[PDB]
Formats: sequence, C-alpha cells, structure tokens
Amino acid sequence: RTLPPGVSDEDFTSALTAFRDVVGDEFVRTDEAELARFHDPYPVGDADAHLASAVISPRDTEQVQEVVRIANRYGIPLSVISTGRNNGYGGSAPRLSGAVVVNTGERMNRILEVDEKLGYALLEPGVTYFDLHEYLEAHAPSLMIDCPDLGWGSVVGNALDRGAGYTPYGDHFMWQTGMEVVLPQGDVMRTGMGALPGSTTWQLIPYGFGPYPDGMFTQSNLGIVTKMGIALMQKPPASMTYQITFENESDLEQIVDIMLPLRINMAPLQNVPVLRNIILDAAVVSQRADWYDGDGPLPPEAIERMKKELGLGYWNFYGTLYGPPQLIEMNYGIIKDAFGQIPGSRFQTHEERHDRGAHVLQDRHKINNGIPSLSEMKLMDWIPGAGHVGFSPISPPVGRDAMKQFRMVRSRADEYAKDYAAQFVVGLREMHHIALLLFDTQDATARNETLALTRLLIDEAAAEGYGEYRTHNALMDQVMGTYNWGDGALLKFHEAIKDALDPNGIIAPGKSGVWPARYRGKGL
Amino acid sequence: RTLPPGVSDEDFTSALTAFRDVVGDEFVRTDEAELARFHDPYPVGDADAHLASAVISPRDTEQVQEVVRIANRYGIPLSVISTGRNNGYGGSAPRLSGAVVVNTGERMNRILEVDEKLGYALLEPGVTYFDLHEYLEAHAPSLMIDCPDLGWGSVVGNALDRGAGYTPYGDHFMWQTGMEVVLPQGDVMRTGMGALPGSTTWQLIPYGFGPYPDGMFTQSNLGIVTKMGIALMQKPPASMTYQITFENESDLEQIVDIMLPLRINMAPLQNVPVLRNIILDAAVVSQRADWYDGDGPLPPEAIERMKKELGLGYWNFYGTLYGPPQLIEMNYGIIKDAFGQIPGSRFQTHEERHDRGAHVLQDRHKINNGIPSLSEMKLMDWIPGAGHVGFSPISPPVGRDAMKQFRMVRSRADEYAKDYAAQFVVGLREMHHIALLLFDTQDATARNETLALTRLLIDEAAAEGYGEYRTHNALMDQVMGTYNWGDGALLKFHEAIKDALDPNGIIAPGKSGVWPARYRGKGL
Ligand SMILES: Cc1cc2nc3c(=O)[nH]c(=O)nc-3n(C[C@H](O)[C@H](O)[C@H](O)COP(=O)(O)OP(=O)(O)OC[C@H]3O[C@@H](n4cnc5c(N)ncnc54)[C@H](O)[C@@H]3O)c2cc1C
Ligand SMILES: Cc1cc2nc3c(=O)[nH]c(=O)nc-3n(C[C@H](O)[C@H](O)[C@H](O)COP(=O)(O)OP(=O)(O)OC[C@H]3O[C@@H](n4cnc5c(N)ncnc54)[C@H](O)[C@@H]3O)c2cc1C
Ligand SMILES: COc1cc(C=O)ccc1O
Ligand SMILES: COc1cc(C=O)ccc1O
Repeated sequence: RTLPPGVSDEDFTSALTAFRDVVGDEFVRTDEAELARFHDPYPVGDADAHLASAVISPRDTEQVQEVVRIANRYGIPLSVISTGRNNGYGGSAPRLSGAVVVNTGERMNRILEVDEKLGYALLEPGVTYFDLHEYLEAHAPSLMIDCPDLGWGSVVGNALDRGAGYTPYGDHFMWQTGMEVVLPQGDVMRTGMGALPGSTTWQLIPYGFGPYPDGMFTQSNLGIVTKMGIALMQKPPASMTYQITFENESDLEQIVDIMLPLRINMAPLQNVPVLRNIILDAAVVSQRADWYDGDGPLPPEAIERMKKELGLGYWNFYGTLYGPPQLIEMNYGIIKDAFGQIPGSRFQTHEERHDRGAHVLQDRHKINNGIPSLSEMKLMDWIPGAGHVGFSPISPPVGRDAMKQFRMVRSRADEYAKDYAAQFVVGLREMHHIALLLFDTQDATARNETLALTRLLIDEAAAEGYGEYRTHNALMDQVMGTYNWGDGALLKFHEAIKDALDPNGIIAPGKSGVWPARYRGKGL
Repeated sequence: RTLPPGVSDEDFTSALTAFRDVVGDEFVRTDEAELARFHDPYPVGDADAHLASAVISPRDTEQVQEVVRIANRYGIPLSVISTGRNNGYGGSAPRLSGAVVVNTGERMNRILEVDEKLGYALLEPGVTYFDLHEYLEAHAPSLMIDCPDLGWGSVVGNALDRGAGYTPYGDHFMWQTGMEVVLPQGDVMRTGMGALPGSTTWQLIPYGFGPYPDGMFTQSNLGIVTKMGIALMQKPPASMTYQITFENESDLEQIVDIMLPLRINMAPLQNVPVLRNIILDAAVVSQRADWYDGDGPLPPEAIERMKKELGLGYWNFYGTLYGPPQLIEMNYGIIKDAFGQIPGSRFQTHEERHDRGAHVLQDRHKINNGIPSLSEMKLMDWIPGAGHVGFSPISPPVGRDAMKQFRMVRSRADEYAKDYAAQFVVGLREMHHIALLLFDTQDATARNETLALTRLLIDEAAAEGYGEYRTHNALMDQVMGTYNWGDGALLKFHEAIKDALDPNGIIAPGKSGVWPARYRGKGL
C-alpha cells in the first residue's frame, strides 16, 4: 500500500478519513485500479517512480482550503493537477512518489464568466480547450481560444506550466489575467484587481497594486489555483494557413535567418511560426515500419522515401495569416518572396493541398484558428508503445544556433537509438528546439536510454548557453541545477519563499527542483 | 540630525563609516544641502514627511551587496532610486522618513549591451530615456525606446514602478526581460535565462525555469535591481500622429465606446490612445491666470475661452499610426470614419497643425515615436508653485464608467479647490483615469486639501470597483488597504514574503504598504 514519504500508516489513515469528511467518500480514491489511471503514460526511468498514494477531488475553493489544512495537520504531501494531461512531463503523476494528488479539474470545471466585448474568460481548472471552444462557439462566437496541439488539456493547467499555442495569443501565461489561489497553509487570495472587493477589472489588467505575484504560481508549488482569468482574441474576418517545404536539412540556417525579421514585429508572420522536420510531419500520417524495418537509425534513403512519397521537405514551415483577404494576399506575397530566396522551397495554401502530406497543414489550420484537435496523437502510433519526453531548450533565433542544435541533438539521438523528430519555433525574439524523443514505454532499456539521452541533451544544451524551459518530473532537479548562477542563488530564493509560505512542506514537493526543508537533500 | 527609525546614533555612525569604506567618502552624503536635493518636490500634507538621513551611491553590484550587508548589521533601513524622478509619487523621497537612500543611478549608469537585430538592451539603473535614445540614434538606429512623458526618468526605475509610455511597447514591465537583483540580506540573483551561467538568451524570453519572479521586484521592496534587460521595438518605415478634438464634455461616453473596439486588437489604434481634457492640454501652453483670475472653480466660459483660443475640444484624442504610408492612410480612414460619427469631431495630422494649440500634438508625435521630451514640464507653470499628485485608477474601457469617473472626480476636485485636469487612457482592455491634481506646493492649506481630496478620491473610486494602479508614499497604506479581498489576504501574502526575504526589515519599508515586522503597525 503506497504511503506518502514521512507519513506513518496511522497518520495516512487519519488524513484519508479527514479528506473524505470534507469532499465525500466518492472523491477520495485509493484503489490500485483508480491510482493506475494517474500513472505517467510515458515513464522515463523506472515506470514505478512517481506513484500517487491517493487522489482527492475537492468541490470548490472552500474544500481546497480544508484539504490543504488537513494535509498540514498530518504532513501529507499534495501534488496538483487541473486535467493532468501533462504528457511528456509526467502526466498526472506527482514529482514526489507517494504524494496525494489534488484533482482540481474533476469537480471545479465551470466557465465562470465570458465577456465577449472585453474579450476574456474566468475559468476553473477543469475547463478543457474543447470545453471553452464549445462555449465560445455557442455563446460568444466573436472570440477564439489559443490551444496547444491537443485539446484535452486545461486552459488553466497548461498556462500554470507556461504552456503555449500558435495564435497571436500563443503565450498562455502572458494572457493569464487574475488568479484565485489557495496558499500552502490554506489561506485564499486573489491576485491583481481581484484583491479589490467588487472590482470589474480582474480580467482586464494583470498587475494590481504592489508586487506582481501571478508568475510565482507558474511551474510552481506555492499554491493551488482555483480560478484563473485569460484574455481571448477576437476572430479575424478571415485566415489562411500555408506550408513551405524545404528540400535540404542544411536549409535550416537560412530559414531561421529569414524567419526572425519577419516575426519580430509580429508581421508578416502573424501567428507563432513552426518549422517541423520530415519525421514529426511523417509520423502523423505513417508508421516507422512503413519506411524502414532494419535496426539502427533511419538511413538517409528512408528519409528521402518519406519526402518523395508524401510531398514534404526535410523542413516543413507552417504559418497562418489573419485579416481581410487583401492583407492576407499582401503578407503571403512578402512571405513567398522572402522564403522563395531558398532554392527548392515550395508553397501550398490550406485550400490548395488536401493529400496525405497535407494532414499537418489542415491540423495547423484548426490549431492556428483556435479550433482544438487530437490529430497530433497519431504521432504516438509511430512505433509500438510510443511515448515522448519533452526537450525544448531556448536559443537565439539565429540560423547558426539552429544548425548547432539540430546537429548536437540528432547526433545524440542517433547514438541513443531515438529518432530525430523536432521543430524550431520562434515566439517573438526567442527560439525553441522542441524534440519529440519517441521511445517504447514498455521496454525498460528504451526508458533508460531516453532518460540517459535527455540528461545528456540538457547538459550539452546548457554548456552552449541554451536552458530548458519546461521538463519532466525525472529531470526537474537536473534542470533547476543548470540555473545555478551565484552559487545556486535562484534555487536558494525559491527555497526561502517555499519554506516561508509552506513551513510544513505540503504543496507538490520538488516541483521545478524546489524542495521544502523536510524533503530537501533526501534523494526524494 | 536625521536618524533612521529604530537605529541608535552610535549604530548610525558605525554604518556611515562602513558605507564610506565601501563606496568612497564623496558617495556618502549627509549634508543638509545635499539631503534637500532628495526632498519630494511635490509634497502632499506635511512637506517635512519623507526625509532621507543619508544618500549612498554604490559604484556597482558588489558595492550594493556590501552596503546591504552593512545595513543588515546595523538595522539601517534603505530606500532605493534609479534617477529618483518619481514626481507625483514622492520623488526620490523614502516612504520611511529617515531611511538611507541607495542612489543606484549616479554611478551605475552604463548601457551594458544593445543587440540591434534581436532588439534589446541590457541596462543599469542610471540610464535615462535621453541616454538610451541618444545611444540608439548613434549606434543602433533601427530601434526606438518607449518613453513616458518626461525623458529624465530611468528606463529601469520607471519599469520597476510599472510606469508606461505610448508606443506599442508602452507596458514597460511587459518588455522588461531579465534582471539582476540584490536580495535584502545582500545575496545577488539573476532572473530568467540569466540564472544559467553563459546563457545567450537573458534578454529574449522573460520567464526562465520554475516560478517566474521578476514581477515581485516591481512596486516592491524585495530587492535592489542592478541590471535590467528591455526589448526594443524596430522603428516602423513611417509614422503619423493625429489629434481629434471633441466639443462636448458629454462626448466622453461615445469616445470611449468607439475607442475600445479599435484598440483591443492593437489596430487600427496601434499606439496607446490618450484622451486629454481641455485643462491638461491648455496647461502645457498657458497659465490659469490667462483664462480666469477670480476664486472658485474655472467657470464654463473660461473653458470655452481655452477651447476657442487654442482650437481645442473639451476632450482631445491623440494617436499615432505606423507602417508604409498606404497602411497609415487606410487606418486613418477607419479612425476618421469611426470617430467622425461624433458630431463636432475635428481631425488634424502632425503635418497639418503647427499653432500654439498643436504643441501637445507635436509633443505626442515625439513621445509616440520614442523621442523623449521635457515639454510636459510646462504643465507645472499652470499656477505658481505648482506640483502634482498622481491619481490613476483602473476601470473598464466603457463609456458609462468613464463618465461616472469624470463626474465623481471633477465634483470632488471642485469641492476641494483643485482644477480637473485629466486624461483617459486605454492600454488594451483596461482604462486609466489619470488625474493631474495641481496644487501650490508652497501653501500648507493647498497641500492639506490635495492630500484630503486624494484620500477621498481613492475611497470613492474603490467603492465603485476602481482600484489605484500606482500611488504616492503618503497614500501607499490606504491604497494597499483597498485591496483587502479575503480579510486582507494579498497584504498578508506580501508580508510573509517580505519577512522571509528581509528578516532584518532593511529594504524600502512600507513600499506599497508592505512593512517588515519590526516597522509594521507603528504608524511609521
Ligand atoms: C504530442 C504532444 C504534443 C504537445 N503539444 C503541446 C503544445 O503544443 N503546447 C504545450 O504547451 N504543450 C504541449 N504538450 C504538453 C502537454 O501535453 C500539454 O501542455 C498539456 O496541455 C498539459 O497538461 P494539462 O493542460 O492537462 O495540465 P495539467 O497536467 O492539469 O497541469 C500542468 C501542471 O500545472 C500545475 N497545476 C495544474 N493545475 C494546478 C492548480 N490548480 N494549481 C496549481 N498548480 C497546478 C502542475 O505543476 C501540473 O503538473 C504536448 C504533449 C504531447 C505528448
Ligand atoms: C507631468 C508628469 C507626467 C508624468 N508622465 C508619466 C508617464 O507618462 N508615465 C509614467 O509612467 N510616469 C509618468 N510620470 C511619473 C514619473 O514622473 C515617471 O514615472 C518617472 O519616470 C519615474 O521616476 P524615475 O524614472 O526616475 O524612477 P525612480 O524614481 O528612480 O524609481 C521609481 C521607483 O522604483 C523603485 N526603484 C527604483 N530603482 C530601483 C532599483 N534599482 N531597485 C529596486 N527598486 C527600485 C522605487 O520604489 C522607486 O521609488 C509623470 C509625472 C509628472 C509630474
Ligand atoms: C511535450 O512538449 C511539447 C510538445 C509539443 C509538440 O510536440 C509542443 C510543445 C511542447 O512543449
Ligand atoms: C503622475 O503619474 C502619471 C502621469 C501621467 C501623465 O500625466 C501618466 C501616467 C502616470 O502614472
């Protein structure tokens, strides 16, 4: 029977009773079959790391406060999910193995308010991108969401891990406006203009008066968020999505150097541009076995067969244009002129291309217009038992940096028997190298190889000045360990704040490598 | 001889010696004549409130750390300035009367780095908007700053109070990217991607890994900032600034309701739109005595005389358009069509109007193109000894709310013998009512009346759900007191963090109403 670390069988029995006394017997789950549902689907080390001792589903803010107070009484560590679909980063699994999962999304799943004219929503954690899309289409159709690739995630949960989408509102944390948060001893606070009783402005300016705190609750164990506002973009009058195929792996350098000047002013590259390699485009519409059934990495002739059969390049650029048709034509003209300088570049619109090779184009056209999709889950059929772990370091949006990272990561992936499926994404002034490290989750050796590969990728990236933005439970200590300027000054600051707010060391211990005192330096 | 609160003459002597040993004799100032220079120029209520006991000018980060350690040893409270031009909010005056001022800007005044292609600067606190503008014009001329009305302020200091300008980069804190900060016991830390030694990305993404903390150092006493990055916008190929005059004070409702839909998508209102009343337009180019020399409020016929003589409306709208001249013409066309629905509206371009009444138009044309100015200081010649206090609550960008505020504020201003000079500003989805309450700083009665008026304005605004964004030393306790959702949960959070980071209660005690334990509840 899984016990939280540092809690006696007796204290755990007492805590479960107290939790049931608040949320109801139905909403305290301890059966192995119910706990198995919160397993990381894509485990990277031992599959048995990151287990839940229980899952608690509080009805509302008041119940969150009371479960937090009970946790403080009995020293119960509590991890937190909204929808818990953080796949690539641990799913719903706690960093601290044996923690009790607070499932905020199961019961706190209401769209509390949508203002169509001022363009915002006030939301609870259980609202999925599908849920909010459905609500806006029925009740506020001039607005659109900004969604990640998969719509089953939480508008709140994704933003609290600083996740991202691909519309002009792609930076989810940027558009987060106002929070209600239960602090680690059970006090509730509203941020920003929400701290002013009766304010009408909670969702229209992020800051409020005095220190601005909301960011301290993102990639954070300082609070359980119960309500979160987000700004919503107005649907433009029209949109068009285009694909640019580039023949040569060496085109990456010139693509990035043309991309930056066209994105940095948010026009003509109006949405978040993505540059996907042949493998993460081919893997949506085909299986690895379709191209190659030998052992070792995919040979060049397998890559060439994918390009030819599917009509794709080694690098595949996807962008969306918004506005009246005259603006779209004009901006597309500038884009075609700029990227057309690259020999072998080919341009297709979402209304021009409708074949197997256009599947990603049509999906990006949904995503880039705030229409949520689960099409990208087909990537997980590339190989049997496929799982991914996220690797997404930040670099300057400079072709030379792109080429260095492309070569560094692919050569290590080849060495560790993992296919090189990756994209380069430029937000505004920053570049992300998002590598989908696909592995057989059912194979202990493949899980070990993926963990070893990722630790090596993080260290080599950090040595080049490229820090990881978001990581898996298994990598959080290592990634925080790379941000050790001033003899670990950033982590010492985080620890000082964690220990002051959370003296009993209750909320999601080890999230982002930040351990409260009672669990720190204990090797977990 | 001014002593800090809670420090013996002996401990103060010891501290000043240790400070001289670090920064140099010349950079520890205690002469009454040098201290008088750090007096609030626009004191509200008692002029003698908010005195400095000394001013310390550290050469660099290392000296800031050592002066902070000395302060911790001797319990010396230390306030902070960059350029100390926070006029309307206390100037360089400490919230805690008798604090020692850390003058970061005097010697830490270097532009450390400007990247033209990636559009950012890394700066020290002493860099003024004039300094940065001059540097860009000489060494990176494709970039422009975003400046407030007066260029003598600090790019860093203004951002740390969440100040604002009027280009698309008007939200200074939003474009702040990376900080170096000395924490209250003397530890130094870098935020974001700067926490990774050798990172190449400090100024190109704000967040980093783990809880995002930079907002906690704005309107804050949690540390002394020694370096700050800021993103810099590319100069567009062309710009035009326009003035719309509106005849009727009652036009405000329709102006705000037309403004919001044209701004919320950042086009066609591409810059920060400002709507200035006759008095803050007239006060730049004339004196109150020019229009009226009787006692009591300005009569309506005095307002009408200002309008006609200067060719101004009751409400004067200023906006800027950017892009190729065809985009400017097109956007200006949409703006003229929309606001032209208001009878009596008149449109003038920065190339069409060059008379006394076009002074503000030509100044906005500079400011809205990141050309810093001191023209708005002419406002302080309105009446003899003029000073102002800032009142700037946030509201929904809705005409009804604007009208309510206009009337509430003007009515009270009349009662308290102060002219209503104000503007309405829409950032994106929020509105600011920025009232410049002008008063005779040399007149004890006028200072007392201004403080009484502002306390009343804050309470009445708060009762309507309109919170203050930024305030004077004298008002910080009251303003924080209005953000008291959940029995003051926000301030209790800020106090918990202050006491953890600052156990000896050293940095800018009482900033934003946040007092460390040793000074809290002592009425100062
Ligand atoms: C093929 C594939 C594609 C992906 N594409 C993208 C993509 O385009 N963009 C993207 O951003 N991600 C992407 N992901 C990663 C991940 O799937 C999504 O980010 C997903 O939306 C996150 O899970 P969630 O929304 O259910 O959040 P959750 O799992 O509910 O929460 C995420 C984290 O936030 C914190 N948390 C959640 N709720 C609270 C709360 N109430 N209070 C305090 N803390 C809380 C916890 O740390 C938690 O682990 C992708 C993954 C895969 C496998
Ligand atoms: C007529 C008039 C017009 C104005 N127009 C505008 C305007 O358009 N926009 C606007 O924003 N303001 C405006 N102001 C207010 C004010 O003049 C400006 O904001 C000014 O730029 C602020 O002073 P500063 O830049 O010198 O900053 P400082 O006074 O140096 O710093 C401001 C505050 O930041 C903190 N701080 C400073 N340095 C540090 C540091 N190194 N570490 C930690 N904390 C620090 C302190 O709390 C300090 O009080 C106006 C004022 C007047 C009188
Ligand atoms: C697992 O992390 C991510 C995955 C993707 C798509 O593969 C995009 C952004 C991410 O953060
Ligand atoms: C006095 O403070 C301010 C003044 C102005 C312009 O008068 C704009 C924003 C401010 O915060």
